Order: sequence, then C-alpha cells, then structure tokens
Amino acid sequence: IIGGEFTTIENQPWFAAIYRRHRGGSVTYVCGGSLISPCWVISATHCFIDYPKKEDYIVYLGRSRLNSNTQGEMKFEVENLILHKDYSADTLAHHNDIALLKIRSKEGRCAQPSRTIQTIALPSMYNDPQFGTSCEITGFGKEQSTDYLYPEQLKMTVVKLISHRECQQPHYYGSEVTTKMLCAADPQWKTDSCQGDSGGPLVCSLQGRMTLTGIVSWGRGCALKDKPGVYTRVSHFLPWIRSHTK
Ligand SMILES: N=C(N)NC(=O)c1nc(-c2ccco2)c(N2CCCCCC2)nc1N
Repeated sequence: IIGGEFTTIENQPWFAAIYRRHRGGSVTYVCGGSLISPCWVISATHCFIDYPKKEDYIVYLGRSRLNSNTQGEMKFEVENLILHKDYSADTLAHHNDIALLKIRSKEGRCAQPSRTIQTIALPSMYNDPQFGTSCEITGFGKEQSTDYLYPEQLKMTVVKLISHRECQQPHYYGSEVTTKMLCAADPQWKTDSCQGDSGGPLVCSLQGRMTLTGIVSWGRGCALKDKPGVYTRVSHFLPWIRSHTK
C-alpha cells in the first residue's frame, strides 16, 4: 500500500496473510486474501500459478504483522488450492485473476471467529457501487514501488471506484481492462495498491454492509498518474465462487 495508514487486523479482520514454504524451509510472504467463510479464503490466481502445489502454502488469519506473531492469530495448511481455469496473463492484465484456498489447521479445524477474525460478505450479483465511491484496500505490499522490503505492519488506504469508460481510455489502460475488472484510484494518485498487495480485499459499503467488491490484481506501476489499481470484480464471479465452495 502506497500512502494510506498503518492499521491492525481488527480493522480488516477478514484479511488473510498467505506465505510460501521453500525447499530451504525459509518461509516468505506471497499475497493477501479474504476470509469469505470459516474454511475458505479468496485471493488471486497469479499469486500461485508459478508454484501451484497446495502443500507449499501457509495461511494466517488474525495477523497484523508480517514477520512476527500477532496475539490471537490462527495458522492453517491449504487443504485445496483452486485456481481459475480461464486465467490468463497478457503483458500486464491478468484475466480471471481469482483463486480459492480451503483452509484447515494441523488439527483439522477451519477458522473460529473472534475479535481479530471475521468473514466478509460477498456482493450481490452484478451489484457494484457507483463510480466515485470510496472503498478501502488492505495489504502488506510495498510502500514505495522501489522498496526492496515489505512493511512489517499491515496497512490500509482509501481509493475511489473509476468507471469502465474512464479506465478504458487509452491513456489509462485501453483494452486491458474488461467488464470483469474494476478500476480504483486516488484523485491525486497519491495512494494505491502495489506488489505484495495482490489477492487482498477491496472493500466497499453497500447496503449497510461491508462487501468484498474487489480483489487486488494488477496495475502499471503503483500510485502512478493515469494508471489505476485494477481489481477482480467479485460480483461477476459468484457462480464460480459458489460452485467451488458448496
Ligand atoms: N495498484 C497498482 N498500480 N498496481 C498493483 O496493484 C500492482 N502493482 C505491481 C507493480 C509493482 C511495481 C510495478 O507494478 C504488482 N507486482 C509487481 C509486478 C509483477 C506482477 C505482480 C506484482 N502487483 C500489483 N498488484
């Protein structure tokens, strides 16, 4: 997250932190995710495609720090890693960049809700907020595009939904952006998602309800003028989600 503020997991308690084990046994951060039910985390396929063995991944919930344990956290193995069959990678865009991880403890349990661990509701189908709506993003991704390190403390910021019309302009992303993606950005381009934030939540208020409107997917650089954050449009994937989680 470029700009924004530091936060803790109580302000985004559906946030899942996903890590990968190495043959070395070094364990490193991969991507965010969102808890949509006790046993299921939703994330982005591009995070996992190069390394698609489920045994390779660890999932934390209730975690506010990247390389230290948060009081109350839960650690899980990945029982099922479901990547979207129609996924693809352009030069920049990822299509169908959505993934599901079924989580289970060493002890066989899914997540137990608590003050630091809650699910996030899915949107109704084809039901997104109006353009210009303010939503929030959360992640352990880079604070500057050129940083080598990820931040140790979870971050969040606010971005505004951009219309497809505007995001499809050639000085924005042209064709790269499809109806299955949402664009979001700062009017001053001063705050944004970045590398390491992929898979994480774009959350908006609709109804009276915090709703997983988007999943961090791609962008041309970070907090760069005329280059919004691009997000998977969750409300265009409900049958895929339900089919793979029933
Ligand atoms: N909101 C945005 N403007 N951008 C992003 O959301 C975003 N950006 C990058 C990125 C970092 C530097 C240039 O681009 C990035 N990367 C690094 C490139 C390799 C592919 C996936 C990981 N992932 C992202 N999700």
